[PDB]
Amino acid sequence: ENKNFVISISTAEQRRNHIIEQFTHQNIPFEFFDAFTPSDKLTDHLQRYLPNVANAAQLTMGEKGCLMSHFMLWKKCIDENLDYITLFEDDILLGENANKFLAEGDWLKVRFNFQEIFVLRLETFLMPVQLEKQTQIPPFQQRDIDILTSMDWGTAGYVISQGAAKYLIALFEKLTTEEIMPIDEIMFNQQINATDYRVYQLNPAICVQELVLN
Amino acid sequence: ENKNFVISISTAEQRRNHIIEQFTHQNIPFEFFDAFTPSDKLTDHLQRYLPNVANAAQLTMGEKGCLMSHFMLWKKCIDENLDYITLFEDDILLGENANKFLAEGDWLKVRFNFQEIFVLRLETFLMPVQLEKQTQIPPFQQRDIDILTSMDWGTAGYVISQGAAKYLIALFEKLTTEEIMPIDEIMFNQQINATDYRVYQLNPAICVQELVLN
Ligand SMILES: O=c1ccn([C@@H]2O[C@H](COP(=O)(O)OP(=O)(O)O[C@H]3O[C@H](CO)[C@H](O)[C@H](O)[C@H]3O)[C@@H](O)[C@H]2O)c(=O)[nH]1
Ligand SMILES: O=c1ccn([C@@H]2O[C@H](COP(=O)(O)OP(=O)(O)O[C@H]3O[C@H](CO)[C@H](O)[C@H](O)[C@H]3O)[C@@H](O)[C@H]2O)c(=O)[nH]1
Ligand SMILES: [Mg+2]
Ligand SMILES: [Mg+2]
Repeated sequence: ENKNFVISISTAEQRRNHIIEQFTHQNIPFEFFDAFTPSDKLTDHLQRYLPNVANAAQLTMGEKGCLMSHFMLWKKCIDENLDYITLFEDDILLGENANKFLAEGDWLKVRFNFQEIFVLRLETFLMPVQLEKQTQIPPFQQRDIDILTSMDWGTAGYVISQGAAKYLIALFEKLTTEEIMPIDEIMFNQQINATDYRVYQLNPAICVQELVLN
Repeated sequence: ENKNFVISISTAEQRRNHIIEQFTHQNIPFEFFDAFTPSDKLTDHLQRYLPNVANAAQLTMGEKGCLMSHFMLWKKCIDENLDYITLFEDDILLGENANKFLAEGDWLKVRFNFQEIFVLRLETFLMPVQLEKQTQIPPFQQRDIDILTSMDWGTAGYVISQGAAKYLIALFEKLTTEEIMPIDEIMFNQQINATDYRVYQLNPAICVQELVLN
């Protein structure tokens, strides 16, 4: 049964087409998961499932939609008692031999105990940064002077174990409004020194966000 | 009028020799700044200048020393009324024509007024997150499964304006004990556009940390 889910706004035609292209090109099955967007449904879900996050001003409603989308997929993994689920965001580009990693789960099943608490990142692992070209301050000795900003780290491609899905659901439900942070910080950065929770990284990575590739 | 300071533990003979080699090779003047290490001197400086950081258990005393070292150099920029100061950490490797940037300052003077609030990063901006090898779970299709151990950003090579030295001193003094993080993490989080503080990036970069080179 299919374990690959791609989080995507139902109306995002171009992204969905780019996702269909790449997955079918390598014969990798997947299903779209309709992303939560600023809407009655998202407001309602925040209220019932994560009231703490509803009251948090530090995240935009779009960031809250993305968070809700990952959260409800973790909940699907638990409710359906899946060993793991593999989640993507809809701007990913698949690397060369991605079919070997994503089309079948045997390689995971022989490696991991899925009751253990872990996430395996599939995407690139550079520190999350973006450059903005600017024209007003001229280059020197053939080097540009760009404007550097930080952004949130990627949650665009990962395998999550049933163990970690339970752990992250419990954690998100327990966080106070004040403790709410971007999904990547809670999932990755804030767990780096946790007892049971491991973050693994496929190295080299097998997928990359389109923006990150630039 | 020397602008270049290299943060280095006084006893780190090999790093200092590698720094002398590269800087003298390109005729770039510089001074070592004796890095603060776990010691009475560091404890004293933390107490006088950053009591908030003294009380932070989330950081090792070495991380506190590194932070104090950058902080006191920012303070020297202001106290000595330098236009800017250029800071390095002692594992840096200089690229080809670094002398054009580091031995002369007119290029900076014609681009900026030094009471503008900016940092210009000189080191690489593509920086992998820190991964740790593990042996208990075998690789698949020539990809390793590594463990995420930290997300550190480089503070090994940058120009800071007197404007930004004042801004960063004020910011560091204002952080609560709870908000204290390693210097690179704080500075990483300051790279945003909703500020008067700008971070520029030299592209391509002119230096790299030797460990990063892999
Ligand atoms: O209202 C929305 C808007 C977007 N998304 C979804 O969010 C995902 C990522 O979209 P983008 O690539 O446009 O956004 P980013 O890659 O910039 O988001 C990145 O940074 C975010 C914070 O700004 C998150 O923390 C996240 O880890 C990370 O992938 C997509 O699947 C998209 O469908 C929603 O679920 N709801
Ligand atoms: O007690 C100490 C130890 C080190 N340093 C200074 O810290 C700088 C960086 O030292 P290393 O490269 O040995 O430390 P890391 O290998 O940890 O360096 C990188 O990794 C760190 C992650 O913990 C930080 O992000 C740091 O800024 C980053 O450049 C050097 O100038 C060193 O002199 C001190 O001031 N005091
Ligand atoms: Mg993205
Ligand atoms: Mg270093």
